[PDB]
Amino acid sequence: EELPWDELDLG
Repeated sequence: EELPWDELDLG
């Protein structure tokens, strides 16, 4: 369950 980014789109 990884994400393409880290703090690029968190809401």
